[PDB]
Amino acid sequence: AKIDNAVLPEGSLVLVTGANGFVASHVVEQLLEHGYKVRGTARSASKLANLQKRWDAKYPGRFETAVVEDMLKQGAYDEVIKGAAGVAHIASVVSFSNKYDEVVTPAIGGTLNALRAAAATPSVKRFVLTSSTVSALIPKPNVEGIYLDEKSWNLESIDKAKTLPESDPQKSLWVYAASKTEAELAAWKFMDENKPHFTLNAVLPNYTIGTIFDPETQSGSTSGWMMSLFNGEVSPALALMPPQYYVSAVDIGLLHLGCLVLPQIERRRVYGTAGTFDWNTVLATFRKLYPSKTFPADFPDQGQDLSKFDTAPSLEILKSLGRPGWRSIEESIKDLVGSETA
Repeated sequence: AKIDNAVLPEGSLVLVTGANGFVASHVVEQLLEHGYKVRGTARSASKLANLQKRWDAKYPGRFETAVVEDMLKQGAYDEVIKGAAGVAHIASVVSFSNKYDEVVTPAIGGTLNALRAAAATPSVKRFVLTSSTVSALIPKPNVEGIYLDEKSWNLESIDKAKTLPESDPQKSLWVYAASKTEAELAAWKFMDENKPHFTLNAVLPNYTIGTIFDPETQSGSTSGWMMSLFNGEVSPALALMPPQYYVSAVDIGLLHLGCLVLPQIERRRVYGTAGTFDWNTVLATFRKLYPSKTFPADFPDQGQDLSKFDTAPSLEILKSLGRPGWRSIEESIKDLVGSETA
């Protein structure tokens, strides 16, 4: 069909863990759009009601809500993974509670739990793990000589996370970074040690910008934070986020799709890094999209991201799916906040 030589047959069922999440909902949307059936998990059926409603109207009988309230529980995926040909693990831990052992352990645990379920389920042929650019690094404004490729690991986050004082403005970020880094490493180690019968790929998005399908419960996401600024809310938590790379929610969905069905994509770490930005380029875009609206004035210069990412597999995927190149930051932000029109 739309995708020639897709490793997963048309109409195949794909299990998407944590389908009510912001990023996950776009992965789900792209899969459904491409004719694949999806069974999305959430800690409760109610957390997926609004999205279920949306998908029932748009893709009649293609999406199914599945409940998994304890992603760490042994055998938690025994029933939901049944009949799945593909798996996109996007479910995340439940906290910003600093204790390294309390944040990192569950992260690794949830990842391996889903990986073992897939290894035990013969129907599963492809597995895509939603990681993050923090598994490679924490952004470093104005620093030259940074090039991230598939062999780049945020090794410094491990120590930084367990040594930095709680007074450090970024300790919370470092703990999160360590959790993502350790989890992805554990995922690749499991592939290397158990040699399961499925292909693994990982998508590493940076700052995802796009339409918030369900604002009711998705306002804490990256786009949720951006929408907050659009509404005039300025907070230290926001300014604490440095200049880095954005990526369209649409492209992130496409990248996951590619990792799930493209034959030429195997054992890759796919960077979701379209271009750089800072809060001032974001405000500039807001002003252009809504010329009559009042917005906060520019933030003090926060520097710029001078790093570069090896997006080879990413671009390969986008081209193969017929959506070459990254969607621009202006169109991405327009997806999120719309524009002054009538």
